[PDB]
Amino acid sequence: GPTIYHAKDAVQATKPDMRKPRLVVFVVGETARADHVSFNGYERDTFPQLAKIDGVTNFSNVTSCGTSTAYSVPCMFSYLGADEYDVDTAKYQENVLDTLDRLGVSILWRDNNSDSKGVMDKLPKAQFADYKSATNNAICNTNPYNECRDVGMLVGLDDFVAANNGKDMLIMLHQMGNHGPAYFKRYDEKFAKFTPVCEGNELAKCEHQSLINAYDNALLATDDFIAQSIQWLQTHSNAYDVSMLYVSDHGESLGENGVYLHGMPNAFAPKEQRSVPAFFWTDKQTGITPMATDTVLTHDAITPTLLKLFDVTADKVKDRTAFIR
Ligand SMILES: [Zn+2]
Repeated sequence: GPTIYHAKDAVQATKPDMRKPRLVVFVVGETARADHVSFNGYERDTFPQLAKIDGVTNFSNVTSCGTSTAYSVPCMFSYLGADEYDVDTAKYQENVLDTLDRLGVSILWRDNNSDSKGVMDKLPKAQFADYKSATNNAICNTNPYNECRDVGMLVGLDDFVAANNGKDMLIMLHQMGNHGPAYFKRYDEKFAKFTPVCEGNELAKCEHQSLINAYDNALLATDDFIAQSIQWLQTHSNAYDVSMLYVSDHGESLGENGVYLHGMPNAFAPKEQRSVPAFFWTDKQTGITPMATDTVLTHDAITPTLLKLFDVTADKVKDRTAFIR
């Protein structure tokens, strides 16, 4: 089909041959609720590793585009904004990855969730890698489900950096994260802090506290994955300006008014399905300044954030609020 462009005017103001190349990891999260984040007031410390890392910003007021992976993920990378976004014709629209690629940024998408929901479809197939099986993911045999773990996506990223030495790079890591209903399968035993847990798919038959426990354990694993992503970036901070962005695709209902899981239409969806966490980290030397933690933000902020991270300006999102200055 056709491509309708939105950033043909886009210009990268400076190039990696004149200033430090930039290296960004964007963790595309899954099913995480803002109100179960310690930083947002949650009673449990669900992000203990992130709490110890300097330079992390937590955003307390972020609303997802929609309530499902298929709806939210393409919107996260869209130029159109939630008001004009259409899930069925996103495939015909230039998205922010298309732009950054055109401007010379090396794009990599590793996926331990499903796939990019069409976002990577215009780009060469080799730039997308499936990390849901043991063919690519070296960390799948740590649990009785043989489920591949998000941290497996970090393995061998030095190879990608070496292959693209001196270039700007954007790496998407699409998490399995807190995907349900089987929250108990989403984390290895070392993250089983809150017990007992719900261990079946009939969620309404579990004790509510056990359901919450499994969900919170899954967040601990995500805290770990993000912390290790930051550590990996840190090892490249001499040669690259390094940053990490995390946003979840949507939240999750956990029994409130008897509603479970997600995917409800936006018109009727409860707040829990759209209130998501977002984190930003950057190294001391990058000169990137986060917006105020309580800025009213949505998934619409992702595209101008990614453009700003690579010194690109596009008229379409000129004045649009981002996660960063
Ligand atoms: Zn999802």
